[PDB]
Amino acid sequence: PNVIAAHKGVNQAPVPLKMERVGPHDVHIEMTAQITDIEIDKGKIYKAWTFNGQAPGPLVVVNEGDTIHFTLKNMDPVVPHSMDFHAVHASPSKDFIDVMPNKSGTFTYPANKPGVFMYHAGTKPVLQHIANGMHGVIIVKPKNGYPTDKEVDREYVLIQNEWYKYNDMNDFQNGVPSYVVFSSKALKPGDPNTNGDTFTLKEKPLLAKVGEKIRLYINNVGPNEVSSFHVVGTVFDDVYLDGNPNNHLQGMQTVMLPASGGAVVEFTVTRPGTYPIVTHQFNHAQKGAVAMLKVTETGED
Amino acid sequence: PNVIAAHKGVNQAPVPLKMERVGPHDVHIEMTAQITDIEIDKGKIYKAWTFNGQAPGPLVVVNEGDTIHFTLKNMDPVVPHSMDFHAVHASPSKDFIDVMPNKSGTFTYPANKPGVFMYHAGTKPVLQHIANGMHGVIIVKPKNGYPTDKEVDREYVLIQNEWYKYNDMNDFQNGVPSYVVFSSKALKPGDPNTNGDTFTLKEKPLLAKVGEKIRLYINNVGPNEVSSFHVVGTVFDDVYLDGNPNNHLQGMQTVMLPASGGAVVEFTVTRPGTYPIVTHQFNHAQKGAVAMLKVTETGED
Amino acid sequence: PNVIAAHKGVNQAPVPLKMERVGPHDVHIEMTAQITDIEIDKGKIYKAWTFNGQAPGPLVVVNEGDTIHFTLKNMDPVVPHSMDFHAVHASPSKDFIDVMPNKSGTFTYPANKPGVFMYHAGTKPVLQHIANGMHGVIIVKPKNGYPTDKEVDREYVLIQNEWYKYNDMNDFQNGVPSYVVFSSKALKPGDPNTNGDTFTLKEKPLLAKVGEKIRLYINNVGPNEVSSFHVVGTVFDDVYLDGNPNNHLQGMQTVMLPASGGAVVEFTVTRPGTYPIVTHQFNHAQKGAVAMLKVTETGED
Ligand SMILES: [Cu+2]
Ligand SMILES: [Cu+2]
Ligand SMILES: [Cu+2]
Ligand SMILES: [Cu+2]
Ligand SMILES: [Cu+2]
Ligand SMILES: [Cu+2]
Ligand SMILES: [Cu+2]
Ligand SMILES: [Cu+2]
Ligand SMILES: [Cu+2]
Repeated sequence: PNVIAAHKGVNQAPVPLKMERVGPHDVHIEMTAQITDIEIDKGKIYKAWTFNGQAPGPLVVVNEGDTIHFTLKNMDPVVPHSMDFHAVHASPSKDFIDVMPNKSGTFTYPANKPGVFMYHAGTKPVLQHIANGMHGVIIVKPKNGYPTDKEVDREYVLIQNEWYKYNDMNDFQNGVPSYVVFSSKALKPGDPNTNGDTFTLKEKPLLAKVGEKIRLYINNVGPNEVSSFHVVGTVFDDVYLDGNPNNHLQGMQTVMLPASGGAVVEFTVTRPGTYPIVTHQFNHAQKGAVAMLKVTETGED
Repeated sequence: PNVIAAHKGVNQAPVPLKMERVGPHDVHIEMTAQITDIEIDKGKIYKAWTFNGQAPGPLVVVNEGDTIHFTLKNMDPVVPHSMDFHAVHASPSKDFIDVMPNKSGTFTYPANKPGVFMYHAGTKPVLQHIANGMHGVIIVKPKNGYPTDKEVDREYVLIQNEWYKYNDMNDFQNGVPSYVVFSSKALKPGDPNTNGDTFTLKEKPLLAKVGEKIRLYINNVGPNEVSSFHVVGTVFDDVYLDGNPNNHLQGMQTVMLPASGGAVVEFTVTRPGTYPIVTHQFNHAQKGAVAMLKVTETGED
Repeated sequence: PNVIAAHKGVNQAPVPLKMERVGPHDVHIEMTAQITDIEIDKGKIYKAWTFNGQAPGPLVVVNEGDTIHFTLKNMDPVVPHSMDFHAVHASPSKDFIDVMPNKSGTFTYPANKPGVFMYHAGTKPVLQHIANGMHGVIIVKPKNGYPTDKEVDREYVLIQNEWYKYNDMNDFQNGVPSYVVFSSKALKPGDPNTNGDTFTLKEKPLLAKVGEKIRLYINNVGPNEVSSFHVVGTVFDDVYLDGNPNNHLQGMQTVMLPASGGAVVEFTVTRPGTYPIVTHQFNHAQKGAVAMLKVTETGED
């Protein structure tokens, strides 16, 4: 359950995601694997294993049908890391392979399917890499959109994850989570971009305006728990399981998400006030998994 | 993990739900918050935090499009309580607010969406209020019914909940349930109306007649567990997730319910006998979550 | 948590499933209940309570609309056993009854609904019988097939189950699983047929050829956990919940399965390599629930 000697005193500053389109259906993405201290609860630092110094990692957004030319630069001084995108068709033993310390690797694979996909490290033991922070979301936008696109006023991305005792494989396998948390990742400049902690989305709530229809792209990265996702004070008008437009449910109070499962959910906020966003497995909500949406008459705070 | 000193010796007798329609699309509902001893297992009393002296609370049935004018009278001598209906569009910070001891509050909000919705207290810590008994179901009947209405012979309502060590926030967050239980709530005069205990629906089974198609309205209120709902000896002909007629599945053996999730399920019983109703997460079934349906040639016992 | 004295030194050799069609819509099936040592992890023997000396038990495949004439021969010297098929309409108290040691019983019931159904012992306490190994799958093939039948190149059956401390009712109710495992059952001669262990499907992977569309029939028998089923390196093109052709989802990364829940999932493998098959609840994957699919240019190893 200990800290790797070579990580003592290592705290690598966050590095921005690099992404550029190189053709109509081809995108370059470069990420790092790095060791970064994150305050997951007030007064509690976790020396996380991260992509780009965030946990969950940075949001990646591509279009349906894009081929991704992905480079991972491993800045960890001792532990290999790798990348597995749930969005892609790839050979795990050729394309999701380990990149050694202070090396890079480049892999190419297509994102054929629209949706809200988990990404994570694929290095054995996978549980250890996920639990220590190596998870995130890639959104693949559908070529023809969603049937409800014209009704949506505002969009945000939320992610649920757990935290355990530091680097403790016994706890990761057999224990209950110490914290369960939400984070938000920016779809556009100015949106909140946060890490998985117990407090930021309570103290700095997401904003909306009375009468708006909100869309959330959500994924429960786990590693271990399922999620019962609910927004207090509203009902989901439309739900698309895994973000695929064909998996269309209506009028849900709560959306069941497996570990790694995603959804697009849409709902209307009819009155001003503060709306909690929870997992309705309330032991997890009590351990941190409550975010806030503040709805005002103007949409500003 | 203790008993509040002011609740020592308090056992407030159940009070009937009060509901009256005041217009074609407007309904008044008055409930209490009260402290009531419930026998959750033989020889085991839980001094529950309840609505109206039942846990889960009384069934509320309204029509799609009704506006609810809801009054809560708090009879607890020391703890504030509140009401959150998953059925409604409301401002949580204005409409789901605490009512102080020996006060009342009135709130108004619409139920726009059909289905089988959880209700519960919204007072912090929400986990504590739910785990101590402040949960229940509100059914919103669809304006145009369900496509299978003409095939259904009999209807019942079941609810699943957990019980933990008394008022023990550590156990509520980190422990396994001590009991997991079903209760049934009356849709019409004469139907069974019970509390969440390990024994009543085994000793006094629900009744049906050979060849009938039964509909169950079900909700898993939690607080913490998901449910794998199954009726032994049959297969669900039709399932409507959250009770919304558009979320229509067929031929399911078992229905996955998130915490707070609901469904309408319909099935046929072809032969006389006793049919267990379970969560198929069998550790929970062993801890109380088995109800019985007795099917006879006449439908009487 | 002990071994029954009468099972000390008992290790009954596996007996083949007996099945013969006796009419266009009538099938005879004969199974045993027997006590058989299974190596569930390297160096760890579990003296399992089984059907036919396998755990999970043998695969049963029938056609939609078949009536099953089922015989159970109980070879256990002291414990009664029984059979509950989720596929059938039956009276649990008449048709799923106990067969005493060294007796047989015969029961008749129809399989009206297509899908991938759990079977298990129905003897009280059911949790004890399931946890000790008395579970399996019955597939009911749809009369008109699946809409995607013409696209499928290869089929396999996988089952997920847990193992606990030996015959320990406290652990079964309150503990975390010691192991979570996959097994594969043969649809046709030559397919792998294995027991639920931590290693066989890693050391002897399932085979496929580059470019194939694979169909898996899957069921999570539990007893206690839900499953977040995922194949690394691909996305499910089509999913049929519980194997019913009408419950059709597309483009899922991960399929949520309740305890006893099934699915038919189909996906394409585009590149050669080894593809892990997991539950994405990664504590369970770490405890054994990883199988391998080896994809080669020829489909041979
Ligand atoms: Cu390139
Ligand atoms: Cu890593
Ligand atoms: Cu994954
Ligand atoms: Cu009024
Ligand atoms: Cu309360
Ligand atoms: Cu709620
Ligand atoms: Cu016969
Ligand atoms: Cu048995
Ligand atoms: Cu069963």
